[PDB]
Amino acid sequence: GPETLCGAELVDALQFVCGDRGFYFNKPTGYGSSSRRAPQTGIVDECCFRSCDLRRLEMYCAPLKPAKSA
Repeated sequence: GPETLCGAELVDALQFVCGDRGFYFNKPTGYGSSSRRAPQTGIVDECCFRSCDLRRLEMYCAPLKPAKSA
């Protein structure tokens, strides 16, 4: 929700969600082929205003064997 996870904080969030286990960023991107048009919400914005976290983000951290609609 409305709390700015920016720079270090967004890395920290993404790292605990996937990072240390796995990763593939959605910068403001969509996986495989979709452009900087915030398709999969858009990491930068979803983090640095919307709190990218454990139940808000994993869908664009690494959706692997752990894959979730949050």
